[PDB]
Amino acid sequence: EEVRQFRRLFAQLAGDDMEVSATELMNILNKVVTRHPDLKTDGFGIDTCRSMVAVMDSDTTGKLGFEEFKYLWNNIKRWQAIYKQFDTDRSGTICSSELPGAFEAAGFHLNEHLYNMIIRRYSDESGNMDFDNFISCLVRLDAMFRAFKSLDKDGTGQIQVNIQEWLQLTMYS
Amino acid sequence: EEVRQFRRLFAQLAGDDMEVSATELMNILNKVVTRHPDLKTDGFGIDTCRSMVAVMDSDTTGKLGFEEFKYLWNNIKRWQAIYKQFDTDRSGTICSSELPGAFEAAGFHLNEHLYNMIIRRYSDESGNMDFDNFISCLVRLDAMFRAFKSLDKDGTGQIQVNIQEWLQLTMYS
Ligand SMILES: O=C(O)/C(=C/c1ccc(I)cc1)SS/C(=C/c1ccc(I)cc1)C(=O)O
Ligand SMILES: O=C(O)/C(=C/c1ccc(I)cc1)SS/C(=C\c1ccc(I)cc1)C(=O)O
Ligand SMILES: [Ca+2]
Ligand SMILES: [Ca+2]
Ligand SMILES: [Ca+2]
Ligand SMILES: [Ca+2]
Ligand SMILES: [Ca+2]
Ligand SMILES: [Ca+2]
Ligand SMILES: [Ca+2]
Ligand SMILES: [Ca+2]
Repeated sequence: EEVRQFRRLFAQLAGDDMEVSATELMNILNKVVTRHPDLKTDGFGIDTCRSMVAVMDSDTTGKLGFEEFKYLWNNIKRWQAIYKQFDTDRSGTICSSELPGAFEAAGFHLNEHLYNMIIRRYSDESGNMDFDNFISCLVRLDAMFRAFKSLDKDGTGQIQVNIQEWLQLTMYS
Repeated sequence: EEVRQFRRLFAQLAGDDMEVSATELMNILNKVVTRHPDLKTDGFGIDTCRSMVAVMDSDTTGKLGFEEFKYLWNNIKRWQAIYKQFDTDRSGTICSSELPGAFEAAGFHLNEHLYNMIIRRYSDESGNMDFDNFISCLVRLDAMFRAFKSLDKDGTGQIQVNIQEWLQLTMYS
């Protein structure tokens, strides 16, 4: 069922050029969250979807091919389940005290200073983070760890970069 | 006149906490672009303004104090004038061929590969970049150069970043 069902829905979503644009990604994400009222959102905005695309676009076509889209989609599916699980008060949002458990359940063990920066950038003035912000934060975070690890194969904890490389890493995102 | 007029408008914009939030920034940027029918925009969205705020927030308060905001606002003023100057067909947008001249007029000399990457990430399927996307790109680009330079203390053209610093620089942005 599900290998074939997935190919069907990628093909219908990707349309005539067989790749998923940021706009196509935006539309499907907004259509789907509408069927989960336990995921509170103000919507996936175009800018957030361009960022999710850029970060997942390994082969630099500007768009998401089948394998890139499948990796993204499978993460979103794991992460949405984690979001529901760690929303222990059923507010439909992840507050400051729920967040470390949720991120830790996604494989990230960050220090306090980083959680504080993330809360400033992505959560509201209550320290509450809604679903599109949470997804957007995790797609980026997972991509940044992966980028760094690709440049640090021997686990030195350091990478060395020139300006061209730096700009590629920080602006194609 | 203009040192005092500026302090007046910061104070009125920043309001009760004396710092400019992403929402306050959004609102002023949208109010001002409305008076320039030569700038085409779909609007400054909340997520883009949170990003501009994070990238300019040197002291990590979550908001833009007087000096941070003055730096941002003075760049926006120079950059809007450049946008108008390099929109040679008055489309209200900067296309692929207008873009290198515009960025070069802002002090960034990038190679072809980097201009292509910027177009993929910030310009639409036509290769057109509207005003909020242009500002947003420049704020981030200027911040990423500045961040490189702060880390290249020996003037070698290379930086060493550890994982902690990488995650801070990429996630609080
Ligand atoms: O638990 C799951 O299986 C899913 C959870 C989920 C929840 C929110 C988002 I945004 C994306 C995925 S995705 S399964 C699914 C596939 C599907 C995708 C697009 C369309 I149009 C119809 C069905 C759906 O719920 O619609
Ligand atoms: O060069 C100019 O005159 C202006 C440049 C400008 C600044 C920001 C944007 I967005 C678009 C254009 S208009 S903003 C301004 C003063 C001003 C500030 C807030 C408001 I509301 C109206 C005017 C000034 O440049 O002195
Ligand atoms: Ca498509
Ligand atoms: Ca691709
Ligand atoms: Ca909650
Ligand atoms: Ca949101
Ligand atoms: Ca304020
Ligand atoms: Ca600040
Ligand atoms: Ca133009
Ligand atoms: Ca725009």
